[PDB]
Amino acid sequence: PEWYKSAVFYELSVRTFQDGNGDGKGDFPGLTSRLDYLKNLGVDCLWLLPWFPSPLRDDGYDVADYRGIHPDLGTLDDFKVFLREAHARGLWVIGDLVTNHTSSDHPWFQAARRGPTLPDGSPNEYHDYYVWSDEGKEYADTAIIFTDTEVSNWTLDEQAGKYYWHRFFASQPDLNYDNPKVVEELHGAARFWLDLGLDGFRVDAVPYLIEREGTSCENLPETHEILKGFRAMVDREYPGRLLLAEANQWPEEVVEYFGTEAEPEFHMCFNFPVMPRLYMSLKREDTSSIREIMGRLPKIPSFGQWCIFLRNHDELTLEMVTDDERAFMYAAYAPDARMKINVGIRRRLAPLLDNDRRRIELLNTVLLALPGSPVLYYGDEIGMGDDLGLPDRNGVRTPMQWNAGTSGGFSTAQPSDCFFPPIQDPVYGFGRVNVQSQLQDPSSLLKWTARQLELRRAHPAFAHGDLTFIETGNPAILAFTRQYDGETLLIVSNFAGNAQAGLLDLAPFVGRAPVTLSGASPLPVVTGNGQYPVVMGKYDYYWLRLNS
Amino acid sequence: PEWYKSAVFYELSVRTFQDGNGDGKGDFPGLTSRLDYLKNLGVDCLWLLPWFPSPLRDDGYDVADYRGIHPDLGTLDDFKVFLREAHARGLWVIGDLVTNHTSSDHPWFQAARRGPTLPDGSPNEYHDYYVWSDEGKEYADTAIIFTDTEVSNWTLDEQAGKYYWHRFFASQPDLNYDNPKVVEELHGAARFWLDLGLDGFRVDAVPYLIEREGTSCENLPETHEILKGFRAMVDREYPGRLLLAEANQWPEEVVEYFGTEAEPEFHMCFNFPVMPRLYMSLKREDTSSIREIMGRLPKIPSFGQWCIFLRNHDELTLEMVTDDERAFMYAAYAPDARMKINVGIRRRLAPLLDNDRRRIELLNTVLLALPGSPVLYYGDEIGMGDDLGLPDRNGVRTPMQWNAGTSGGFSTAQPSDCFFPPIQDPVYGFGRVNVQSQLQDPSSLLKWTARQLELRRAHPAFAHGDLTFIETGNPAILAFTRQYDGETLLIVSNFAGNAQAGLLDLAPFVGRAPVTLSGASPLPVVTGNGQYPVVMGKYDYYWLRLNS
Ligand SMILES: [Ca+2]
Ligand SMILES: [Ca+2]
Ligand SMILES: [Mg+2]
Ligand SMILES: [Mg+2]
Repeated sequence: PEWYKSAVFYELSVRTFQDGNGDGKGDFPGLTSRLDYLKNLGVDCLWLLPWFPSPLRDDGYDVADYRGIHPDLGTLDDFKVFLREAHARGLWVIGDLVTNHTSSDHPWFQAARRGPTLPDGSPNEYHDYYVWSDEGKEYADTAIIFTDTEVSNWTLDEQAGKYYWHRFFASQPDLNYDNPKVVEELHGAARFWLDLGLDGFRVDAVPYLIEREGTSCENLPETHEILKGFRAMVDREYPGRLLLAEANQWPEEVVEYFGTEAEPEFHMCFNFPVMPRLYMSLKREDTSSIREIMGRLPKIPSFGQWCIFLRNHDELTLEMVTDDERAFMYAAYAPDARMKINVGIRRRLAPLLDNDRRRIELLNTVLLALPGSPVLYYGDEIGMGDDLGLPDRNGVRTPMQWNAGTSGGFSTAQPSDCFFPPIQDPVYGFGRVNVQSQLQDPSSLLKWTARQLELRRAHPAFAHGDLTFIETGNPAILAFTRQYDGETLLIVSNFAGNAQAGLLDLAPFVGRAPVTLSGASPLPVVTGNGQYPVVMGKYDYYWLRLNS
Repeated sequence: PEWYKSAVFYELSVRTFQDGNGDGKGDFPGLTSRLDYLKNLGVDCLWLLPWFPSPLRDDGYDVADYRGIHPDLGTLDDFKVFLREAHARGLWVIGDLVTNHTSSDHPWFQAARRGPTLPDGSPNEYHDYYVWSDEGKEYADTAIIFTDTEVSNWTLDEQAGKYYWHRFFASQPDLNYDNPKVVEELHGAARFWLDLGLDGFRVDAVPYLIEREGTSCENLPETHEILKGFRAMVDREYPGRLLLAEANQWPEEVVEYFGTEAEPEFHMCFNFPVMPRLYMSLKREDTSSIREIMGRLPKIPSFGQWCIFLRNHDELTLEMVTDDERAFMYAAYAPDARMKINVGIRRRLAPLLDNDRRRIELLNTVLLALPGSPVLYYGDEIGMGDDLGLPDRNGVRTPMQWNAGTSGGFSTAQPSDCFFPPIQDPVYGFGRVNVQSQLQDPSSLLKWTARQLELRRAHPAFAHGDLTFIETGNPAILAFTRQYDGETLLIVSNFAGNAQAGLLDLAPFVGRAPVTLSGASPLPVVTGNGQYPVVMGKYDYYWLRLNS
């Protein structure tokens, strides 16, 4: 198999992970000094949030130079040694390629806003890197994504006298991919980093590249074509490098970002459709919507692999659920108004689950056992909280909590001098929630997480096996099998907060002896009609091999 | 039913619970400010370690004045206000009457050590308050209790020129209960507190009062006759007040401390027999010893109620298990030789269980579901640790951890000026483990404990029902019923660290459906031969009711 299929991913922001020089901002030297923590946690590939020069109006997704390091984070040389030290430790690392827009401070946009022509009269080559309109009436049938900030996707640029298109913030003008030179510029941006040894890219906001009148301006055939070009380029020029897409769309649309066997697109896509049903199914003590949504995902190409996650640096997105589910999710997980932002909930894993260790463990085990390669959000392995007093999505991006010392060990500077303030509340503060205390706690969440990944690593069927749901006869209980090589895993999960009883339909398994992945504790052999009675306590998970 | 049968007890030491005035010693005004906390926790009866004047060589169990309060803890006025406030909240409170011995600083012993006649000529009537010997050869077939410190139960007083008897420290001379003046000195000491409104006494070291040649000096009929005289006096003079015996013995001797219907002794005896077997059954993943030791206990009288506990101010005693059981307990629970003391193990509950919250919950459910009245040791409801740097058994007696501020909120005095230092390690220190953050944490051990005690209070069968074990077919799984009034409870606990299957013998309940105590979710109806298949995950507990 290709490496990304057995990998575990870990998502972190250089700026909030480890400060290495005392200024209160994370940097690449600080990240390099913590590589062994990631190695020993059991992660294979680091996904770094954007590291580029940037006025940071959207925390680095507003790029002002695709081929440099933001000053906060150190230098291109610090980047280079970090890669050397990550590779030397058997760590793949991928960056975040922001294709759809730049910062308004980018050189290109600064030129482009001068207008169609320079003062001397000659044409302005950069004007058509962006999307311009005289009165901003095109593409009127389009969602606004950042509903709490942006009232329109067109903004009047004072100096050009014309409106420009932006799907995200006004300070993030969209790039015009009907211009072949723009396409070549981003081919070039990609080459610069993949030449430095970078192992591939998370590609940001891929459904929004091209816009056509008469359409949603989403998942257009033509934006797929550009993405095919990207893949073709790294297939010819950088074989083995990974392309990973963030496409938060309904299932029938997401799978298309894999392309076909004859025209490949992305190697991997984030499984956005499962992520909200997982939470919904917890509060509802009914798992049918997990199965229903998994059932709508068509098959994927031979190279394709799902990327499973629970949380990330963004809000918990409710863009791709129904009206009723969104309302349900809000009342269940956003009791307080400030927890909402842009059709979504800006909260961390542990607080969403009320810090209930048995729920955190339950969801993680489902994460680790569904088809695909999982990605952990930094700090969830120790149970970090959120700071909802911070604006936008910053509340889920506070510093890594490494110990109980100053600023949680993230920095020698004081907490009020750090880029985001380390969390210090009684429940989630670095006095209570920190890496060093979990390395000494025999039963910490950190040790549970590392051990559960190790369990996963010893059973290839979690990464490569097919998936078949099992009936169970109780909505609160989810059951499926993973089959790969000659091993059949059976995994059973109780989403109710009390004991539940089920009747698993193991008719194909009559004669097989279920045993326990941890210690091979025997269960009764499947007999008769193969309808198998199980009782489970609250939020239990049964990880079982079905011996033949 | 008498109040002590449905009460929840809470054991605390006034010196280490809450300092009210900043001097580093807990006191009665500070304890008074925490009564609301105990009330909300779900406790009914406070049991206070000895609060009397004393030089504290044995942390107060060496009493120098049976009718005062130790100046560290406040005044008698402060005590009276505390008692008044405790009763205003519906709490009962029992004290600790040390009957076997006194401090060698007690004025009785100071008079006595002068010898049998005074220098003014006249005889010294205090000389016969204690047990003297000319050479110390008597009662030689008697064990030493504090084997680590004492080499003999006799000691030479230089002033007296004779040896004197002591089951515990040389600083705790045994009182002579063949002297009738000693019996009445302790009746009056009991009377003094009962007159103040104290609801009862825990009686220290009841097995060791009377010594006799040619015996173990243990459980002697004469010491039983004295206890019938303590009970007779409380029955005639103070109806409804509680007598509670600390008697660590094998089951057939422990039940004698209840007395009989005709000749009552104690209302309650600590169930020292099961306590070691709960811990043995966890590491063995085999519960048969719980059932056997439970079966060796005869019916107790109508007024009697067992007192169930997990840990206490002392070591986990191994004095009444077999040699094989004791070697297993040491290997399992005292990896470090320094955790052993006096045929026991000096560690707190959470450390014993490797800070494993699933194991802590399991033992606490079993503790709340066996027959009796549970007593909780202060601090185990938040998961405190121990300090092996403290001598003797002081490591389990460190100050209560209320919040993350100065000395964990116990005191405004710095940690090093508190009577015992508050724990500050990374796993168990008050920055991590404290009451305030567990009140703010919706899924804390403190909230779980209070919720569990609320579920137990909702089902009187726990406090008053009979007990019947049932087969299960797997030693790892323990199951029993409690039946009282119309209600039958069914409790199933898995002591193994991975998932386990069983087959429950439920023949007497065919046609009845087990339903969940928490959230009325019903399990399948009991059918056929009533052999009922269950699966259970690691350390699961099933609190169930059996319908009609
Ligand atoms: Ca676009
Ligand atoms: Ca004695
Ligand atoms: Mg820095
Ligand atoms: Mg004080």
